[PDB]
Amino acid sequence: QISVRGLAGVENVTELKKNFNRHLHFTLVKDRNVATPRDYYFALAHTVRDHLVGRWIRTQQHYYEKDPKRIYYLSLEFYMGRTLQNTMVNLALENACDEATYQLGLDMEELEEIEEDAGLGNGGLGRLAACFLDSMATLGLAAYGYGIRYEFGIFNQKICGGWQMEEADDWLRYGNPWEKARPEFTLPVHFYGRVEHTSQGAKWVDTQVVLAMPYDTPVPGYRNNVVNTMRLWSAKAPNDFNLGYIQAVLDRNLAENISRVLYPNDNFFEGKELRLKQEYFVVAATLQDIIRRFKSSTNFDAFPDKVAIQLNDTHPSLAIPELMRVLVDLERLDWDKAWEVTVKTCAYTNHTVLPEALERWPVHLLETLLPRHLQIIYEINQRFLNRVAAAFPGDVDRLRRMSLVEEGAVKRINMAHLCIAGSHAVNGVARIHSEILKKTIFKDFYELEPHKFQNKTNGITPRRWLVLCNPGLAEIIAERIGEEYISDLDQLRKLLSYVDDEAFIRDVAKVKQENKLKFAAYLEREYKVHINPNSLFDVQVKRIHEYKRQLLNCLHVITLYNRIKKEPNKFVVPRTVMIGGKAAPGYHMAKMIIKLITAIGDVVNHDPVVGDRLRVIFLENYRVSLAEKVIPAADLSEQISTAGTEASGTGNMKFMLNGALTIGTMDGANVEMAEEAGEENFFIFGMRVEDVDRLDQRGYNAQEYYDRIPELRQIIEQLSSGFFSPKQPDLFKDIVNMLMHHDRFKVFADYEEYVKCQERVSALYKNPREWTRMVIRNIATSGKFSSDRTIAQYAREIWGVEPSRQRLPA
Amino acid sequence: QISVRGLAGVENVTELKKNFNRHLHFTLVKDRNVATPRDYYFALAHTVRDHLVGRWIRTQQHYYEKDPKRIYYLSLEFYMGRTLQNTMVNLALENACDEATYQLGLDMEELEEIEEDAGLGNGGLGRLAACFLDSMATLGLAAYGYGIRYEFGIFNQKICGGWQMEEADDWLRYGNPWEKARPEFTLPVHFYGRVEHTSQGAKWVDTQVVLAMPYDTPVPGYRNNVVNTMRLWSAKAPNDFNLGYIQAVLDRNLAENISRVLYPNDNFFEGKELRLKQEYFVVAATLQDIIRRFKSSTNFDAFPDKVAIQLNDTHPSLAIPELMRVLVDLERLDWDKAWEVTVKTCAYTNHTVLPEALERWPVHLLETLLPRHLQIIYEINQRFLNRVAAAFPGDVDRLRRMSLVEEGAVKRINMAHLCIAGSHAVNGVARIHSEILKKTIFKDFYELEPHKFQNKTNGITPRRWLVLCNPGLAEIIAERIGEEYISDLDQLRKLLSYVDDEAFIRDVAKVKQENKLKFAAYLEREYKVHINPNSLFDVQVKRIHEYKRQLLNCLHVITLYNRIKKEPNKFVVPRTVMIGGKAAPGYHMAKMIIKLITAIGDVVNHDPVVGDRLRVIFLENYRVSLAEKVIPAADLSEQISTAGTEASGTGNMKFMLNGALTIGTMDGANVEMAEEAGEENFFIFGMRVEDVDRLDQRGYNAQEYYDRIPELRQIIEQLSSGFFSPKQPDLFKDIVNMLMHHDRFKVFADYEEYVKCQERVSALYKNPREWTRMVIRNIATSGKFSSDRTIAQYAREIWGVEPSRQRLPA
Ligand SMILES: O=c1[nH]cnc2c1ncn2[C@@H]1O[C@@H](COP(=O)(O)O)[C@@H](O)[C@H]1O
Ligand SMILES: O=c1[nH]cnc2c1ncn2[C@@H]1O[C@@H](COP(=O)(O)O)[C@@H](O)[C@H]1O
Ligand SMILES: N[C@@H]1[C@@H](O)[C@H](O)[C@@H](CO)O[C@H]1c1nc(-c2ccccc2)c[nH]1
Ligand SMILES: N[C@@H]1[C@@H](O)[C@H](O)[C@@H](CO)O[C@H]1c1nc(-c2ccccc2)c[nH]1
Ligand SMILES: *Cc1c(COP(=O)(O)O)cnc(C)c1O
Ligand SMILES: *Cc1c(COP(=O)(O)O)cnc(C)c1O
Repeated sequence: QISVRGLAGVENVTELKKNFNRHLHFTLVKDRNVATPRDYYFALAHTVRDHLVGRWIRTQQHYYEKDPKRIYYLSLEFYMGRTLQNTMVNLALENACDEATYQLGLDMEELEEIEEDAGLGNGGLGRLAACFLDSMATLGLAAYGYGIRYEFGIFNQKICGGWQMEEADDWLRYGNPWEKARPEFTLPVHFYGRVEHTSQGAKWVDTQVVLAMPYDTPVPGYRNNVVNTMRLWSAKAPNDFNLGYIQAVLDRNLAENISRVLYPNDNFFEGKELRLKQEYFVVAATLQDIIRRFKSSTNFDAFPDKVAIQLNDTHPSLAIPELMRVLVDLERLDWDKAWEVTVKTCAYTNHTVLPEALERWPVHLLETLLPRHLQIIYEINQRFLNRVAAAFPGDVDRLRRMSLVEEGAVKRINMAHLCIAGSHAVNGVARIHSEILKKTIFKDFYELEPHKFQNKTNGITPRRWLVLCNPGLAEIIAERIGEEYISDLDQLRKLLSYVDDEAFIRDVAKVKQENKLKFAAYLEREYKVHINPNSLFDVQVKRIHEYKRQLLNCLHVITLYNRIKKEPNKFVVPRTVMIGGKAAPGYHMAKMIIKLITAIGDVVNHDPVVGDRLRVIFLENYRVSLAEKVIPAADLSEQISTAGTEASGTGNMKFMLNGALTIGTMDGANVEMAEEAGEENFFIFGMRVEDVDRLDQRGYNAQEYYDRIPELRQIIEQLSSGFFSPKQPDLFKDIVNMLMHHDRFKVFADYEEYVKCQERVSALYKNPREWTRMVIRNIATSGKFSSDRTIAQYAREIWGVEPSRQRLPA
Repeated sequence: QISVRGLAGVENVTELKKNFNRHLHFTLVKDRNVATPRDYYFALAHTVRDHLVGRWIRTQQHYYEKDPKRIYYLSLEFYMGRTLQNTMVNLALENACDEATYQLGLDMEELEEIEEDAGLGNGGLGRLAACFLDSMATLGLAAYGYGIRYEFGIFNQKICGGWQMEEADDWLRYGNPWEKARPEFTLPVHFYGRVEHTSQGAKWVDTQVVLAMPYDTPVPGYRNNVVNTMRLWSAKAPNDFNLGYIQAVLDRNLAENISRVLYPNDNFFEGKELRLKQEYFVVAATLQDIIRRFKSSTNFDAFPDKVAIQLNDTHPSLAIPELMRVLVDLERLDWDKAWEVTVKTCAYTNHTVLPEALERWPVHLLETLLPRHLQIIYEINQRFLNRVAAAFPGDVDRLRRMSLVEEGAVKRINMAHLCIAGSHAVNGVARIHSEILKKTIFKDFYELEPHKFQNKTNGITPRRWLVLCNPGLAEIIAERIGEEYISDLDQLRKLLSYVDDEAFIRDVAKVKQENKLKFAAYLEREYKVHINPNSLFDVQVKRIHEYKRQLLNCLHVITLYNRIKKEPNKFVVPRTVMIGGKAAPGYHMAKMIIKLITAIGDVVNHDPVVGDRLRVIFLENYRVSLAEKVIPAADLSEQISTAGTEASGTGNMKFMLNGALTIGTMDGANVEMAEEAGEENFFIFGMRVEDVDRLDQRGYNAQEYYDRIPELRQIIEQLSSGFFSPKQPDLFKDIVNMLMHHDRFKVFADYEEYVKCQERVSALYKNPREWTRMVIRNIATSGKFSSDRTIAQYAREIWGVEPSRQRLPA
């Protein structure tokens, strides 16, 4: 149908058809008379998977032969989403598969909807890991993603009576055709035990053993025949575990629980023993695999020339002391040599400055679970502080601040300090964030070792986030500038030559309109909700958090409602306000925010005076597959975190690529997006980081805003008095109390500027030609936010390897 | 190579080779440079599986179209063993696969050794279920085996310091290529709750739900293109189960434990709640499947014309009240109509008379777990006893004896009484056993309803237990009488015409010798033990039990040792005495018997005066795959249970088919084997059932035998004084005390006759020509013991269906 989906040649189509029928019969053991759509989805998935296999085998062979430097990306989260469409796009099979299925009487788009998301992450951090794998394969890097194969990924969200309920995400129920179990490469991981000091060094003895069994998933690059590996570990008890008899067998679950469930917290640290087990499990299995592969290619001096380990936040920080353990206790290197190797091998990416998200493990947990690692951490700390003392003599407070060990009621290990000490590179994830790291929380470390500190601004893959989710936009772009932009997104700048072209303006607006109609129908079909597709689609999708300020959006929505009720016969630009996202199950305030959003909807959506001028919809079960549907449909992207709190953001970049304008604060990557597009093409409002600091110095008093802004006072009185909860008048008192007395994120302080900025948005939306011209200016300057750019920078500036766009032979 | 293994045609061989390479590449994702023997085994298994699929689909289609009466064989155990070779034999692919693999540079016999046994049974009962499935498919019956897919089958046995240690049987670790998950046919099963009585009958409410997910395994018939289904249920928690968050997800194990592990007791009842859950789980899921299939083919009068349910012992006895529950509570049939349907549908096979093996569930367990089923059981009981009272007026003791409810400290339900009441047919498993049922434990029931009581003597499949395990014997038979005997084992009678044929005598002896050499080499390779292959191979393999009298064998072995030590320079026929079998983990005396056997070996095998004249070997990890190796190698089969205790036995029949002579008591099927072969061709000894009864009436006094038999006294003094345990002189005191004071199985009472009979065995072994002629007489008369015969009798006399040897089209 469309050019960017590839060729549908007669021989290709014939072969796909016969292999589809082969898999239905032999693999699924069904005849066509009782096959369901799910059976047809599996038969297609197996057919497409067969095309990956030859390339996967050849790619891994090529790495064994050439022996390039290997990149190991360690993460507790890989938020992959669905695989079928992405695989077809990357192998140029989409049009052929569409045709093959069409000729068999099937609708491929319907089959695609049957696939479960692989939901092995919480949000941005996990999704970044997934985008990075796609870019590393596309850039020809010998890269491996290592993680945990959780049996249960991020929970499915149901809304009941306006409240979030959680259900287990049993994503493997029907099988996962993309993975290959490799039980032959199972490795042991040790826990508990004690340390014995012999004459030939330390020995970690009397341990409990859990086995780590790997499952491998192919990661195809874009049209280059490179297929890399994501290796995910699953926990298995040994066969003599606990070995009355029946109970001993049932108690194997105690070991296997390590890989059972993803911790469902976004940007928050929960210091539970099971989480610590997960972190060590992934590190210990991965490092054995790395060392095996290195030995099969005695002399560890070359280790950093052949291996890079990238730590995705501090979650895999135990890699540092584990590498030291292996090199010192098992390989018998002297400490100084081992430390040199470790530092040159490891690099640390920080993704947050919120204090509640920083990992600080109690010493007593590490002492019991990982006694040798604790000894190694203490030794690292002593040697590190000896360097600090020599550089800054007499500065005793600096020694306390920089210590890996935090004093207090409970002594804790600061994992970020460990990562900085043991890594040759430390980066933040947007320019403003990397500057904040150097000026505030890691200032001391920067003064000691300025050379370590870098920036690598985040990005998103344009394969999933343009070609896959918005083929109509990809096509109209390709008609003008060709297809090369898909792996070289900077070529979108060429679109600035079309900003005055009437045909292009029309086509851009037409694609948005089609995406809106398609999303409005999806809503009606799957959720029985009716929306006006001529309205401005105002969208805030992201995890529910105080710092992300869904509450500020709520205040604007109520302001609009109150303005309509005051002057009902005045024209206002119609809006559909859509908010979606999961709350962590234990995060009470986030759960209350969801309830407020649905409660506002219950009033606004049923007021006959409002009509179709304002609708408030809570989008249930926000996840990667839903992002792919809603983001192409959005007109306005809400990126409204308090300045200094969102390290980068990546949803922001997805919306920019897909033809939404952005209303946002100067936070995270929003700063760089505005710089690329021009501030005149962005709806910037609110306090900058410097203004937040000035307010904190004099003291934030929310009462002052309440006293001075009548529209704000009215909303608080409505919340307090039960206007949005007539049967439970005090339902929102915790929200009111927080806003008035304990608001760390200064919602009221940005309210006036936010409302005024929203009025400018509405004014521009009234002039569709100028709205669309501004959109073109945003899409055209979005090239910097390709994860291909991000990964090329990591490769050159951190890993010491050169990217390549050259194809392997087919 | 040999004719009974089929044709190796050029086109077949070419196609197997290309499909093998296809599976290695696409299914296993390996290239030949790193493939292991395990990868090659899987590639062959997938290649062979592909040939089953078309036949499986066609067979199940044919049943949907023709709508024959369906046979449902319900069992807690299916002891399947390995599948690869059996599938090749039944599809006539063995020679083609041998050739195809040979041309690829691989040895198929080595690949076959990699496959795990499917060990989902304890011994005879589970293995009978497996033989029956093979015979039902071979006889063209629309039959389904229904059971539980245990994650852990019968434990792997290790011997350490002469003691049994247990290890989990992680049989699914590398995957199971034979099964197909069918998550789309998942069904709910209810537990706990309470009963509400409305105006429209009873309702079982407030239950906990566990999901039953089926896995289907193909069951090929012998060369007839019929492939039936074994459907095994696996337990899954619903997604809202327990739905802080993390703990709720981890607690899904409480539901999923139902299918985790096989209870490892043979011929013994352990009344644990988990076992009861297992029994209901299999019944409840199975019955829904049965009813679904019946409705898709309102009027339950035709139910018994379309459905037969065979209960494999009382383990699935809850089928009776579950069927009543469904028909009365859900379909709203009146009680009397429902009961008529139930009785005509169900039939019960009893497999034991040992009191400790009979299921008697405490009422309090059923009251909590299955409250509606308990109410239905009480109603069945009241109506049943009303019939008894009308037939035998005033016989109040008979009412107490026949009640389904047993009075006492703890009230219990007698499940055997429930099965008799609710079944149209009740059978035992050998003639002597079925007579014992009518004369002793079910005498009262027989007097009320004599028409219900039948015999169906057990059998074994000649596919696995001759063709597969002893191809050399199968071939020399086939050279004389053709191949038809493999599905019509009565044709072996034709071999009586060859009993004086010198060439046949030579060939029979040569095959045995080859099997002995092959087994003697296996022992050396896998277990570092050396045996004399010219010795008489004296074999007792079966689960370790007091009633099976491994101890009587032990007394004979010590007698032989003592006779050698007394007269070392006298000739004795050399023997290798092999004993193997698993002990239930909680069965202390069985564990002590294993220790005694290894302790005897430690003395006998290292005494230089004995030399190679006597060796005692404990065969570790006895299981179906080991039976296939040792049984073809045996000269003497030990079948020495106390008369009246072994319901049938089936190992006995395996040995007869494979050219061993039998030393045995007149117990179980030994009686019928002796009758078929002639008593002159069998080594019969010991008390008959009648002699056991006479001894019980006057009182068994073991001291009398000790006082009268000096050789026996010497052995007991050796045991007591630490001759076989010098470092722990009192190690065997429990064994001595049991033999002298509390022996229910009268070991001493059969000792003298056993030893004398063993002397006759040795005398015959000295004359190889006459030994071999007696062997031919046994093999020739073994035809009655085909499970094809057994199944034809069930089909005609119980199920009301006609067997068929006609082939479906290929
Ligand atoms: O010893 C070897 N001989 C031949 N090829 C090897 C060997 N070791 C690794 N390879 C190749 O590279 C491997 C990739 O797996 P890895 O061990 O995870 O790196 C295999 O799939 C082979 O293609
Ligand atoms: O509604 C139907 N239409 C066509 N074929 C059916 C239908 N129901 C069952 N079958 C056939 O018989 C089935 C065997 O599965 P069953 O439901 O377990 O008996 C399928 O595999 C079909 O081949
Ligand atoms: N909030 C940032 C977000 O601004 C950023 O775009 C994303 C990727 O760098 O990482 C997110 C992030 N997620 C975590 C996180 C996730 C799970 C557990 C603990 C921390 C820390 N940081
Ligand atoms: N001992 C008989 C044996 O004589 C008989 O050959 C076999 C098959 O009928 O069934 C065995 C049997 N096994 C059980 C059993 C198995 C597991 C749990 C409880 C009872 C009962 N009966
Ligand atoms: C991109 C993405 C995120 C991150 O969005 P932010 O607005 O940067 O927090 C979270 N969840 C999903 C499902 C995503 O695709
Ligand atoms: C046949 C068989 C049995 C039953 O043997 P009996 O001597 O009848 O108790 C037990 N276990 C295995 C592995 C078998 O093949």
